[PDB]
Amino acid sequence: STSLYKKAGFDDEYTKLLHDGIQPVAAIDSNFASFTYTPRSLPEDDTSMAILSMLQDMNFINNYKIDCPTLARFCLMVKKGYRDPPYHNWMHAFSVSHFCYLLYKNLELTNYLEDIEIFALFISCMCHDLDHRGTNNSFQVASKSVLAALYSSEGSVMERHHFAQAIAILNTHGCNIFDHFSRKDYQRMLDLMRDIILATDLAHHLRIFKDLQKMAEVGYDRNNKQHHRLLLCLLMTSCDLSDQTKGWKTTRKIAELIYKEFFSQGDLEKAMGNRPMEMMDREKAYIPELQISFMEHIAMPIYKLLQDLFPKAAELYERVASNREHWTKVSHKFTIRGLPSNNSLDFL
Ligand SMILES: C[C@H](c1ccc(C(F)(F)F)cc1)n1c2c(c3cc(F)cc(S(C)(=O)=O)c31)CCC[C@H]2CC(=O)O
Ligand SMILES: [Mg+2]
Ligand SMILES: [Zn+2]
Repeated sequence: STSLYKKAGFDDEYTKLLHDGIQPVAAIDSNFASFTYTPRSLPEDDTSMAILSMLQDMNFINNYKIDCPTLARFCLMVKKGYRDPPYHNWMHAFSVSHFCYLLYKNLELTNYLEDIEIFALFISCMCHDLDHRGTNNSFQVASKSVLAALYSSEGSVMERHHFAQAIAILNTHGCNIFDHFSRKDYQRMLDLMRDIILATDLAHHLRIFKDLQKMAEVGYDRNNKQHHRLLLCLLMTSCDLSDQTKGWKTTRKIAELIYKEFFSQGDLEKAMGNRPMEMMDREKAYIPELQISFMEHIAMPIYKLLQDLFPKAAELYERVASNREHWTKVSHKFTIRGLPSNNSLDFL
């Protein structure tokens, strides 16, 4: 079935990073630190090297005295910790991480948050969807999975699992990048990573929205600890939906990947004798309308809030609005429900 997604495992890629894993960012691409860069254009084999390059460029390898081969092992473990569903794979975590690096390079993050908080945001970006199965939180509960048994009573099933997988990698032999960290700082990292990963659940975003709005309405406070907590949540959700800030071709390809993933879950729910949500039912979903709704209600407010706090982020919101206008303009060519027989949106 289209719902079966494999895990890589349980030396040549490590030695390659040990050879020339730290390359100056400009050698990767002259456009690498721009909001016009598309990290999905980077070959998958060069992504682990780009992670190190961004960490070095932000100076986190020297500021935190991170042992380079420990970081090389950790990155490869994070990469290996992703399965291969159409959307929630390593290439998604890599692109989300790159956008966190873009926010640091283009917005003045050091003038809003502590070095430790931005470093936590980046690491959380790499880990935020670890071991994702191509299915959502409702599916875990309905399929009565081990993950639902462990976490449903606490809420955010997948997000708690993703954080647990990040902790397991850290507690693996030679992957603890924070090994030399002090007891209070090591725990600070674990606590930041937990809140940041939990902020990737839509349910959470929907609950903190009024508070995000009020923070932007009043104005950011560099001395207010709660303001640092709320900013990190908005920044995490902006990294997670960052493919919408790119060109039309990226939003069109990401729609193709997410609906292939959503539709496979729906087919699995139908085989289980359950009725899927409309967006997960290939016989009911009309992708342009679903995209417009997702962009109006979820993506556009997140970037509108980011524009209110960071003036330099205005271009991001306008690209998201433009992509939304593009889906309305294209809806006349897309006259069918679901995806075409070949799973491609290239015809648009
Ligand atoms: C997983 C993703 C998402 C959305 C918001 C947040 C955030 F930032 F708000 F926190 C995180 C993650 N997602 C979801 C939808 C959705 C629609 C789309 F058209 C595109 C995406 S995409 C391309 O970004 O995968 C969608 C609808 C229901 C919620 C969610 C799926 C689910 O988890 O049940
Ligand atoms: Mg997620
Ligand atoms: Zn994600």
